[PDB]
Amino acid sequence: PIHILAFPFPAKGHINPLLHLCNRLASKGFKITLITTVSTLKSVKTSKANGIDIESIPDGIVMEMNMELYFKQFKASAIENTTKLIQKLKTKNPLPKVLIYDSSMPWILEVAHEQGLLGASFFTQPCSVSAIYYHMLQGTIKLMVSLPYLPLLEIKDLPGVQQFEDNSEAVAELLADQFSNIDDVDYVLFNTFDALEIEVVNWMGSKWPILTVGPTAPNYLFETNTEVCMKWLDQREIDTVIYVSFGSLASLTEEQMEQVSQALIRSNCYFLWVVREEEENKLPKDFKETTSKKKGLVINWCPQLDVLAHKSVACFMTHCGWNSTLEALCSGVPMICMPQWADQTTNAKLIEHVWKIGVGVNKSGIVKREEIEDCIRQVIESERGKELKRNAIKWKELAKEAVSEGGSSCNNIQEFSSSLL
Ligand SMILES: C[C@]12CC[C@H](O)C[C@@]1(O)CC[C@H]1[C@@H]2CC[C@]2(C)[C@@H](C3=CC(=O)OC3)CC[C@]12O
Ligand SMILES: O=c1ccn([C@@H]2O[C@H](COP(=O)(O)OP(=O)(O)O)[C@@H](O)[C@H]2O)c(=O)[nH]1
Repeated sequence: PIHILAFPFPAKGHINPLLHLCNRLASKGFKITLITTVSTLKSVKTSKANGIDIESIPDGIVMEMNMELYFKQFKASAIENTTKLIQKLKTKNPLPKVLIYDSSMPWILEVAHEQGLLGASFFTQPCSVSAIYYHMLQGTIKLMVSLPYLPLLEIKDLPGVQQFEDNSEAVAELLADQFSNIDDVDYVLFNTFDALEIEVVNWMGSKWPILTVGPTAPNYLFETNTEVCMKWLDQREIDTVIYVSFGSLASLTEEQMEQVSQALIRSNCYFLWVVREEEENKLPKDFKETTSKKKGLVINWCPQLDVLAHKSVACFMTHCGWNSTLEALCSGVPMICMPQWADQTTNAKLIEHVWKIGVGVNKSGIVKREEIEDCIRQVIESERGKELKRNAIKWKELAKEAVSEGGSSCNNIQEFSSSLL
């Protein structure tokens, strides 16, 4: 077999779409080794089914306390320790042939090439948002805005780096650095499909031979509480459930959590709300145990792909991370957009104004219950919500074609697989 190594940035929004690509490639007969940090592996609860090997490297460092310092420490430790790991893997058959690494770690290309491997950069954000990082690197823009093949943007629609305060400068450099060595990359992979963003993919394809391979999602390494979640959803009728999740990193204040809580209660809809276990203690005092009980399931993590695929889910209140955006679109699920920072602001603009499968909430800097309640009504009940559902069903059909035989993403994964020879 041809042996592929995969190195995500250590966060679930980066591990998961690479994991899904790895599962596809394992299906085609490739051997996969996934490289994770010690800290990621502590959270890994199921892996036997994948048949992929998992190797761990030290964390190398928490990162938000000083982004400029700890990202550089993580980079140096990752260079050193993936070099050591590759050296050990070169004592075993089949020898590794290619390293697919997260696009935010472009210096890993140098480790791939120094070890005799091909290097594939795996972008976990769409071409439209990645275009912004390239223009930042060219100096065309810095942290109304007109960029080629993107809709007119307000300042609020640009990737939100200002929210990171002191880390703002370091975060901006990191995002731009994703393109610093793109001419030397052996394979440029994007987790998107052409029909989603035809013009910016075409523009990008005139500069480098990019491979759009998305959605990579078709399944989980972490605890998803699958049985409880799917049994609860199986008790719900079609189009009755609001799925609420702010992803794996974003943290809402107690003041914001209460507005969300009251909005979901006052809405009188059924809701499944992922509140991560370290965020639980900010919910109103009796919410999880009694108040949420008549209409809601409050759970620390869920099988988001299966939840979004469930016919009972009427819409998705989301922070607009790209995986959650792409998953809802491929599932035909319209959204309520509550972006927090980074690319989420840009994603929310694309959801609402380009793909037209969601609405956005207006802050007052706290989003109020009645605003969230208005958005629920717009989606669940209003005629606007029916058009958003019809647009989402159209995108699902195009994503379906993309990953099926003859589709753009299936062909690109086939071209990549065949290039490995
Ligand atoms: C800064 C912050 C904020 C949430 C936490 O509380 C504290 C964090 O340091 C955790 C790290 C995270 C996040 C912010 C997003 C990042 C830039 C993210 C991305 C890399 C990329 O290519 O695409 C986005 C991973 C690294 C990141 O800086
Ligand atoms: O209860 C949950 C919530 C999220 N996810 C997954 O976690 C990832 C979140 O990625 P995203 O890009 O949306 O935002 P981030 O967590 O990076 O901020 C996605 O794979 C979701 O499907 C999940 O499996 N269960």
